[PDB]
Parts: sequence; C-alpha cells; structure tokens
Amino acid sequence: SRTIGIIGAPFSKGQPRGGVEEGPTVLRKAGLLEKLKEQECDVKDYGDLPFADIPNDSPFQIVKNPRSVGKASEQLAGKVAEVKKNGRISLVLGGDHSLAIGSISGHARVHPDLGVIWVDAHTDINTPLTTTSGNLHGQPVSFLLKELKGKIPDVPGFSWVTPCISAKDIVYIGLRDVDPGEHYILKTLGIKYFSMTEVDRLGIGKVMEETLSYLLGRKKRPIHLSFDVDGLDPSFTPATGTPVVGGLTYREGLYITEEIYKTGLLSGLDIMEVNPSLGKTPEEVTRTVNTAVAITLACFGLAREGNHKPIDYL
Amino acid sequence: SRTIGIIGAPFSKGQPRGGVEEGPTVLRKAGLLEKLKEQECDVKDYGDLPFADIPNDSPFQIVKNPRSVGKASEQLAGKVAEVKKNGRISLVLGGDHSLAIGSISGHARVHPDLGVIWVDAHTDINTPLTTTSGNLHGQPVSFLLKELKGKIPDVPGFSWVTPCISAKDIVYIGLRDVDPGEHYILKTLGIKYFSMTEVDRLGIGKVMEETLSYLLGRKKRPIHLSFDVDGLDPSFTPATGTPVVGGLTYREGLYITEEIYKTGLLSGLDIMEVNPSLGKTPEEVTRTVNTAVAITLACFGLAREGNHKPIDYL
Amino acid sequence: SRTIGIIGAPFSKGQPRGGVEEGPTVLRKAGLLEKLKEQECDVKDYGDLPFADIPNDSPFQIVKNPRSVGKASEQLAGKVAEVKKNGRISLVLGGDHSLAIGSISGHARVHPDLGVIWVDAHTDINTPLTTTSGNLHGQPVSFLLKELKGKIPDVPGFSWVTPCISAKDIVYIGLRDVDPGEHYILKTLGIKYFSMTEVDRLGIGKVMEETLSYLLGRKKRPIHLSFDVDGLDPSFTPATGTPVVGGLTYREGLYITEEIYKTGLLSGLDIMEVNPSLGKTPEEVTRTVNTAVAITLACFGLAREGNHKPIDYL
Ligand SMILES: N[C@@H](CCCC[B-](O)(O)O)C(=O)O
Ligand SMILES: N[C@@H](CCCC[B-](O)(O)O)C(=O)O
Ligand SMILES: N[C@@H](CCCC[B-](O)(O)O)C(=O)O
Ligand SMILES: [Mn+2]
Ligand SMILES: [Mn+2]
Ligand SMILES: [Mn+2]
Ligand SMILES: [Mn+2]
Ligand SMILES: [Mn+2]
Ligand SMILES: [Mn+2]
Repeated sequence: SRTIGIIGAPFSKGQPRGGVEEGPTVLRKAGLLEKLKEQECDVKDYGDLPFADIPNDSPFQIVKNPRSVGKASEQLAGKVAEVKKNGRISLVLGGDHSLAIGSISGHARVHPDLGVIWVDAHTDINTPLTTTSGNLHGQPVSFLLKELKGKIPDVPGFSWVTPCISAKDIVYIGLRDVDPGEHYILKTLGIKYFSMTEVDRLGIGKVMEETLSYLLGRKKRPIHLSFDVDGLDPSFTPATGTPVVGGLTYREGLYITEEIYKTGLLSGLDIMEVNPSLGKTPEEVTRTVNTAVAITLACFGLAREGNHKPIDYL
Repeated sequence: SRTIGIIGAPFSKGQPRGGVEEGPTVLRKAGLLEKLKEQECDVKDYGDLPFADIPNDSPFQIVKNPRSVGKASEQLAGKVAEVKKNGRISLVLGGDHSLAIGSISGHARVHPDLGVIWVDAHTDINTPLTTTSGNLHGQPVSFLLKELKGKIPDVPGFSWVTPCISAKDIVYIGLRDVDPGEHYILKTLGIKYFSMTEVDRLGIGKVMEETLSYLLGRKKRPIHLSFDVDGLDPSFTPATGTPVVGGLTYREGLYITEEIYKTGLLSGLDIMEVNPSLGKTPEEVTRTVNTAVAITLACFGLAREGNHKPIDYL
Repeated sequence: SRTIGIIGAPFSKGQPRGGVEEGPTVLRKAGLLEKLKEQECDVKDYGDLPFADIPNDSPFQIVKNPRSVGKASEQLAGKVAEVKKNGRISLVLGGDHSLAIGSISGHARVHPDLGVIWVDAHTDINTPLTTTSGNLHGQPVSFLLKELKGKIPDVPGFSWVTPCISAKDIVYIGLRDVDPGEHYILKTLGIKYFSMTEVDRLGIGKVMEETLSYLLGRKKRPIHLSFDVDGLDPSFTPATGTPVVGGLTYREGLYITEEIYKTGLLSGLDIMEVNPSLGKTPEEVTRTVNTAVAITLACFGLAREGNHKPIDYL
C-alpha cells in the first residue's frame, strides 16, 4: 500500500463565494472514503479542519481576508506534515485554492525535494502587488516560490511562510486564463508549463511524458498534485467559481491522474475549487462532484482498463 | 461491390431492459436500407428474426434466461452463415450484445480465419461463473474463446456452441468499465486491447494503425466488427442500457469505421445495444439512432472527405 | 503592430436565411472592436457596407440571386483592396460565405501571391453547373480558381470576376459535408485538404504544421484565412445555417488561429455564416457569437498561455 490521510479543508476566504466551504462535505457524501477503501487503499480520515473566525481582518492594500487565509494555510500545513510523518499520502478536500500554500508548505517540511504538478485554467501566481482582484486563491504560487522572495510584501497572517519550491520544481497543465503580470513571471522565471495550446499541439500523452520526465528526469522524488477542478472544462466541472471554456476533457483529466499514480511517487494531493452552490442545476452539482471523485480515485489506482487482486479469478 | 445482408435481431433476454428489442425497427425507420443503397452498396434485407418465446427458462445458477439467449444466438448463427455463403457482408441490427455469440459463430463457420474488433466500454468476457450480474450480454466473448474452453460450464441453450476464436484473434477498443475477473482474463490470455487510456495516450490514428497491423500483419483476413453503441460517449449515444462517461467521440467512432472500411476486409458487422426507450428525451433517441446510422454508413464507404462515382462531374 | 481594417458585410443573398445579415451587428455588440484595442492592436472601422437592393434578380438556371451576390462581392472586393492598400489586415464580419469571392479577390489585387486557409465543414467549390441547391454561398471557391476557368458560365453580376488563386494556393481544414461533384474537383485538381478524418488521424498539431509548411514551404507570403463558423462543431457554433456534427472543437479552432497569428503573415480574415436568428435559445446565440469573437481575437494575438507588454511587471 501507499496509505491515505484525508484532510477536510472547508475554507473560502481565499475568494468571494462561500459555497466552496461545502467541498469536503459533498465529496464525502459522494462516498469518497468508501470508494477508496473499495480499492487497494488504506484510508485514515483526519477530519475537517476547524478554521477559527477572524472578525478583524481588513484588507492589506488590495489583498482581502489576509489573516483568515494566512491562518487557514498555517493550520493546514501543520496537519499535512503530520499525516506525511505518519507515512501516508495527504489528500486535501479543499475550499478555495489559497490552501495550497499550507498544503505544499506542510508537505515540503517532510519532503523538501518534492515536485509539483498544478492542474488549473489559471497559474495562481499573482503576488500581493500584481493581483487586480485581491483574492488570495489566485496568489498561492507566488508565496511558495523562492525566486519570488523579495517581491512578496509582509502580508498579515503569512509571517510563518517560507518559500519551499523553486521555479524548476513545478509544472502547469491546462492554462487558458493567465493575467499579464502572471505571464511575465512565467517567462521571467522560465517556469515549465503546458497551456491548452500545448495540450492541443502535443496530445495529453506527450504532455504527461514530458511533465514526468521533466520532474523525475534527474531523479525520483515525491510528487504533489494540486488539482483545481476548473482546470477541466466546465462541461465536466460546472460547479466552480472561475470556469473558462476550452478546458481539459474528462478523459485527459483521468489520463493525467492515471499516469501520476503509475509513477508510484504521488505524495500529496489537493482537490480544490469545488463549489456545490454554483451548479445551475442539481445535475451540474453531481456532475462536478462525480468528476472530482473519479479524478481522485484515479490518483490512487483506479484504472480504466480495469483492476484485479493478485488472485486466480478463474 | 461488397454486398450487404441485413439481419434484424430484435432480442433483449441478454439483459434486463426490453426496449433494446426495438433496435432493428428505429434503425430501419431512420432510413438505413435507403441511405445504404444511396451509396455504392447492394443491399438485401433478410428480415427480422422471429425468436420464439421460451416460457420455461429459469436461471442457471446466477445466469439468467440461458435457453432464450442460447436459442436466439443459435438462430442468428444460422442466418449469418447463410448470408455469408451468399457472398455478402452480414449486418446485424441487434438487441443486446449476447447475440454476438451467434453472429461471430455463424460468421466463423464460413470464415474460420476471421479477426474481431470489439468497440465497447466493456469487455463482455465474463464467464457463467465470474459474472456478478448474470446478464448474458456481458459474457459473449467467454463463449467464443477457445482458451476459455473448460471454464465455461454446461449452460442450457448453449450445447451447440463451439469456441471459434483465439485470444490473439481479437482487439478491444474503448474499454472503461471492466470487472476484476474480466481484467484477470485479459492479462492472463494476453488479449490485445486499447482502453480509453491508450486512446488518450496514442490518439485514435495510432490506435487504428496498431489494431489493423495487429490483425492483418501476418496476412489479410475477414474482419468482424462488433460495435456496442455504448463504446461511444453517452453524449452521442445516450439511449443505451449501460452508459459510461469518458467514451469515444462521434469523430473517433467514425474514424474507427472509416479505416475498417478502407481495408476492404470488413466481413461481418454488429450494431448493438441501441435502446430507444432509454432516451431521456425524444432528442436523445434520435441522437443515438442517428449516430448508430452514421457509424454503419461509414462501415460501407461513406467518407467525411466526400465520395463520388467514376464519372466526369465537370 | 499589424493594424486591422474592419469591414462589416451584412449580406445574405448567398443563401435562403436572412438572419446572417445581423452577423456584423451582434459581433460588434459583443465588443469586438473594444476587445481588439484592449490587445496590442490598432483598429480602424470601415463601417458596414451598404448593399443596394436588386429587385430584378431572377435565377440564372438554378443559381439564385446572382446579381445581388455578384454586386455584393464586387463591392466588398473594392473595400478590401483599399484597406490592404492602407497597410492593414482586412477583417470581414460577414453574412453568408459567397462574400469570400469579393474578399479574396480584393485582397489578391494587392497581394496576388496570397495563400488561403479555408476552415469549413464544406468545400464551397460547387460551380454554377454542379450545384444542386443553387445557393451561391456554396460556390465561392469555383469562381476564384484559375483551373476552373472555362467551367464557370457567364452568371449575371460576375463579369468583373477574375480567378486569382490556383489549386495549389489553398488548404481546407474541417471538411465533413462535401458533395460528389465537389469531391471530384478536389481529387481532379489535387487540392490540399484536411477533412475531419485527417484531423482525427494526425491531431490538430500535425495538421497545422503541414498546412503552414505546405503554404509557406517554398517562401513566405500573405495569408488569407476564410473562417466559416460551421467548420467548428455545432455544440460551439449552433447559430449557423448549415450545421454538421463531428466538427472541430473550440480548442482546435483556437489552435488553428493561434498558429496562423504566430506566422506573422495573416493578411486577410473572414468570419462568416454567423446567424443569430438560428439559435434555438438566446444561450446558443451568445455561444456562437462568443466563440466567433474568441476565434477572431486569437487571429490577432490573444494567446491561451497568456500575454504581457514589454514592461517589467514585478
Ligand atoms: N487571475 C485571477 C483569477 C484567479 C483564479 C484562482 B483559482 O484558480 O484558484 O480559481 C485573479 O488573480 O483573481
Ligand atoms: N460487466 C457488467 C456489464 C456488462 C455490460 C454488457 B454490454 O456491453 O453488452 O452492454 C456485467 O457483466 O453485467
Ligand atoms: N454543398 C451544399 C452546402 C453549401 C454550404 C455553404 B456554406 O459553407 O457557406 O455554409 C450546397 O452546395 O448548397
Ligand atoms: Mn483555477
Ligand atoms: Mn487554482
Ligand atoms: Mn457495453
Ligand atoms: Mn457490449
Ligand atoms: Mn460551411
Ligand atoms: Mn462556407
């Protein structure tokens, strides 16, 4: 086995909409823990993190809810490190993507040599000074990059943060909605990425080959997969805050995750931005939840060609 | 010409739902025979097979309606051999997929060296002892494989059966819902298959190249194409009994069939699992029927780049 | 810069439906000129062409509204040449595709060495004698080809026409509804084309590589992109007169245009067949208009990986 350590992170202060807080709930109600155990997985639920209320949390310049988001990630980082110290793959059922700051930070405490694969329609690499929205769920990567140390002002709630990954330790997959400042950072730091243009050009097969070769070429290491459900096309994951057309297909999403699993190096996983209250219909909500579940199950073994135990079936 | 021998097989006792019996009807009402003749095809309709009612047909262990399904295939095998002896490509408009037992058996009587391409979300290779559902439409392949001789118990209605194909004579395309026992059989017999994972990785172009090279590499031979409409994605063929998301696209389905046609070796064809009463709307029914028709027309020449007679059009 | 010269062509007499005349309007109302200026583009609107009414325009044999379509293109050709003489890329917001006769003709007056990329589900290469519908929007290519000189009868309204392109100067992308006579012409003149079969086989990446290499292999030259919105799948562009299933995806359409832009050789562009009154719902209309806009923006720079000015963002 690989073992799994489930972490519910019902948090939404990284952006405007509060429904993202139900992510852990509807995902759990979909039978995630059960379907995982139905597989060759040993699951341990660490519960839903209790994020205290920070009443006094006025914006920092344009940055909104800094202390709340800062504390939420600091809290999450501690939990993730713990489960990692327990020899399990951390699975964060999230609210908004700002939690990746804590998820990747906690993970790196135990595996500083980790590599990150970021599935998303966005790069979430805006800094507290380049952001136009001020929503922290669009800035997690800037806080984690060591090269961006010096460009990140002292934002309340984030003094505990220590950039743990370098520009060369991350690969983007699915980009199609990147701001100008974010694009400048991409090219300036020489960050490796496969926007939808590259997926269209090479095919998901070549994309994954290159992504894994890029991160595991020099040597094998722990992999942290940060999956934003809007990385996929909205026809598959509509109940999300920032949908963008022309996304990855259900198939490509399952292909990305099946290949990650096969490396046997998955160490940390984030399933983020699932907002049940944003589904235009109860059918769109189930579609989003069911797709999110399928993606997660694939990260832990579930193969489309089929699976079977080391037993003589005939 | 190639000539075509149409065989209506309004049968449903291979599974629970009875609406699959209307397959031949709605397909014919869609204008199949007419659209085929509109092409460079010489069509001969052998009518709809009259499957007698077997009132006394209690389950065999967990296997349901064994005698009914057994007689239906025995009946179909005879018809298929006849049309094959008449020098025509047999086209079975089916009910459920259990009829493939009779379709491939009858075909092999006249062309024992045939090769099979099985388009489906499922492998339908469960044996009477490995099945959990007991529905025979999920077991046709086990009855036909010579390697599985000895694992198939004596089921009522199937004493006439003689496995005609070896593990090496078949290729699967589109798999994404395979049971554990079925997966064990796949790997144990070294069966050639392209699950959706392989389609995603290689592209339908490479998949077909390899499939045809695999079956016609050593030498040219008759090809039997067994097409289960659920092999395609449900957004294209919703009116079907066992839909699974992440299927082949309308394009890939047309690509598979266009390439098969171009081999000039198509010998037998099955269009199965079309259930009009399962369409959530009359629009989903037409969508399923129209897609099923398009796939069939492509099997006999209809090319997307266009077609034209050996005449000077200018 | 590249500069852009916008030309509204509210014309519909190339086919039955009149709603195509609103193309320029709804496209403009979508914010096209604004979104373009928001980019690195210098836009100049040349207004909407005033196509006089031709009351006396009885069919020529089977050809309908010949004088009206003939005058509309003659009018458009003059405008296009002008904007080209002004050093700008001509962008024709069209009605029906018959306007391509004038668009490509006017363009060639200033750049006789141009190469054409025709995105469409159809070849629109029927001649006035091979057409079965008589709608001129399905015949534009025959009027422009020099090889077809002698096969084009003297149709009223077209005496000003002079074929400007040879069979070797054009590439088709997206074909899936080609008539027999049209297919004969394709093969007879050895026209280069990528029907949906080739897109499926090679992938859009290889298709574009080959298309551009084919047209710019011997030397660099101006490119005229004639984009029929039905080239894309109807799930993306439903509000169109002749929809055909199995079309290019939103992604492939954006890939085609992003690659064209990157050549830095785009010289002329047509956005045709957008008919707002054909949307089954107001949502299908926005879907068509929004997709049409996205395709156009990509033709002028908008990249999915992101864009940014030559400024230090940090
Ligand atoms: N770049 C926009 C969108 C960010 C979207 C964030 B995400 O990926 O977490 O949903 C912003 O900075 O606000
Ligand atoms: N493996 C399941 C599903 C079989 C589905 C059958 B089919 O492909 O014919 O629709 C069963 O054995 O019952
Ligand atoms: N080939 C048919 C259809 C032409 C469709 C024209 B189009 O591409 O401009 O919409 C006809 O000649 O009428
Ligand atoms: Mn996102
Ligand atoms: Mn994100
Ligand atoms: Mn099936
Ligand atoms: Mn089947
Ligand atoms: Mn067209
Ligand atoms: Mn056209």
